[PDB]
Amino acid sequence: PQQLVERLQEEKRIEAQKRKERQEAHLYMQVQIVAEDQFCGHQGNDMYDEEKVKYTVFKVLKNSSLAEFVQSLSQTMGFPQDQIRLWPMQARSNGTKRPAMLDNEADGNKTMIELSDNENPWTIFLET
Repeated sequence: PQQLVERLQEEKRIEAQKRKERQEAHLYMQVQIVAEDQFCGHQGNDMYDEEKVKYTVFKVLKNSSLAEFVQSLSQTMGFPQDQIRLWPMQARSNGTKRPAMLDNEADGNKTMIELSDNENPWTIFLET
């Protein structure tokens, strides 16, 4: 129950400085996104697959909510925003493979800087 609010505080504490509410600027944090058709459509083609296109870099406000990123990603790929699960990159090789989604509760309400750890372009996989 309490894990959702606990984790959210541990991250969001930076907001007194980094959530500095302003216009679009260098706060345009880049995020590397890739989708995959294999787990749904079965189009395993080598053409212009809008599924398996190059790392789609969305440059958006780190100081603003992940909610704006979700709705943007929803329209561009056609994924339901309620079902947009973000999966962060790890040391994903022989020795370590820990794939998990972000908490859709916390990580659709607070800022995306808390999740990135102030890096750009932040590599991520999209899930429905």
